Amino acid sequence: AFTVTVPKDLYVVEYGSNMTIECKFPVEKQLDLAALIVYWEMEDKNIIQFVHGEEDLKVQHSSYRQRARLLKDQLSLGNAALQITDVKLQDAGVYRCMISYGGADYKRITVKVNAPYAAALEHH
Amino acid sequence: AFTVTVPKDLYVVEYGSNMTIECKFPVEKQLDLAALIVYWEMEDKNIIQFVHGEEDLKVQHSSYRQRARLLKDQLSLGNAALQITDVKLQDAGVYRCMISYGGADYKRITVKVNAPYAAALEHHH
Amino acid sequence: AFTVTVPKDLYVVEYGSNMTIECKFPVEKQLDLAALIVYWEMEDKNIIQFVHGEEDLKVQHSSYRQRARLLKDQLSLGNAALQITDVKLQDAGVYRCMISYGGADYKRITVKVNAPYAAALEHHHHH
Amino acid sequence: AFTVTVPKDLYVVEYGSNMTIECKFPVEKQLDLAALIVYWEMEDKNIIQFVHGEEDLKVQHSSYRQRARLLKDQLSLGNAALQITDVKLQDAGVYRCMISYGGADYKRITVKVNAPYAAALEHH
Ligand SMILES: COc1cc(OCc2cccc(-c3ccccc3)c2C)cc(OC)c1CNCCNC(C)=O
Ligand SMILES: COc1cc(OCc2cccc(-c3ccccc3)c2C)cc(OC)c1CNCCNC(C)=O
Repeated sequence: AFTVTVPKDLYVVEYGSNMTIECKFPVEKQLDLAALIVYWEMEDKNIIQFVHGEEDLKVQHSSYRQRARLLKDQLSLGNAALQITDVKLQDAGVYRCMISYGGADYKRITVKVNAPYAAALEHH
Repeated sequence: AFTVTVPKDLYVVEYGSNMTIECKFPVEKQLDLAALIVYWEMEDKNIIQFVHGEEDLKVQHSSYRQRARLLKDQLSLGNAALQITDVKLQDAGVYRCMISYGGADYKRITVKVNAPYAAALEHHH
Repeated sequence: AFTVTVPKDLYVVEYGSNMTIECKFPVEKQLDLAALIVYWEMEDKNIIQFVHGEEDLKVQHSSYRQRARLLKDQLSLGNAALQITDVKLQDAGVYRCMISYGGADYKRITVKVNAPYAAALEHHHHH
Repeated sequence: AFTVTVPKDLYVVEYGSNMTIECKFPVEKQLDLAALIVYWEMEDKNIIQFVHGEEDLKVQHSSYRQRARLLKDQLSLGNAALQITDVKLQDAGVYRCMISYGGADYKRITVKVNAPYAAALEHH
């Protein structure tokens, strides 16, 4: 049936850098945006809400405003790519991509953030 | 849009008894089973996967073998009801019902388990 | 060797009741209160700091001020007993009794709180 | 009014490096050895049990075989430092320096371990 795959299970990112975490899902022919729903979260906090082809920033959690985006152009190749800028220590943890596309599945990804001491002190 | 609702997001449960935790979803006219997908999990342990009209016990966690049931009758009422038999202390925690039915959503339900000393001491290892 | 000991390391208590958690330490002759130090703590919130007979009220968490006390009567019997009145769901978790009395040791104790749905609903939404 | 004190609350150390976590206490006049118990632990695990001038390594936890040692000549200066060799990701977490010396206190130290991708991938 329908399966979301994560080739990369684990991301190790430096404080302040960028990360793009990815989930694959089968697109047989052209992509039908009307039947596609892509939800991204970490630890119950909403990051991405993609329905009928568009982002909805209504329940996007405070700490991800203007740092996170779904790369709409990857969707046609069957890649839900969540791009996050200016990574913080609070971004470490488990993420989840939930995809509904004539079928539905989700996977998790684990993010680890390395940081020097000054950033680590402020987050303590 | 498509909203999953939970009438109770907190259940309090006596050890060893049975519980049914519920998630409601919109059913327009008559349920189309072909278009319905339901996952029930707790803390990343899969309990139920329901696809194409049947229960998938594929990545089910072993502590839910023969204890966890989805009431199929209630799906046609728009009610994804998870029944868990003989509740144990390890059943305490956060549950997720994930529902795809032309649209998609999920809700969390917290289950608290009360137990007397004898059960609690055995769970203590 | 100085061995702090615990008769129950597991307590199961109902919401709203009172609990007394016991820690025992050897007292061979008469109690020398000047050499006794008792700390009671719950997941790094300090509940009692008892030094040389004086209960330190500098660092008692707001959560336990008004509800926790050390039973001074049992000290010369070799018992450092923490009493918590009107148990709340917040009280559940691992406690430590740390004792310095010519030597030093500590023990952990796990506390589980049962509560009716009504108390559980209050804590779930408003704690 | 004996008080244990730590120069720094937080350590950020690299995987595979060596770490000394420092901890201090009242010793104005010197230097009765026999009134001294030093106990180092990490999240319930015993690392260091110092009494009467020697470590007793019967309670020492298995993950600290050959890697944890107290450096005993600086206690005279009021310094009880725990040395950890070949820092592993397992070593991240909250440490406790417990000292009884005519009085008793203890202080917490948090350790965070940065590691490259290839090190993080095992575990995961
Ligand atoms: C937690 O708030 C969510 C979560 C969403 O996950 C959707 C999702 C996507 C892909 C797949 C799945 C899914 C996976 C496995 C089984 C069943 C379903 C889901 C579960 C989608 C969401 O809005 C589209 C919202 C937010 N709104 C909640 C109610 N209002 C609306 C407009 O809806
Ligand atoms: C948990 O095994 C410990 C823990 C120890 O903490 C020592 C310590 C050091 C300095 C201070 C303190 C302390 C701090 C604040 C207030 C009161 C006391 C402690 C508490 C010291 C220990 O041996 C010196 C041992 C081993 N005890 C052997 C008995 N074994 C059993 C099973 O029964």
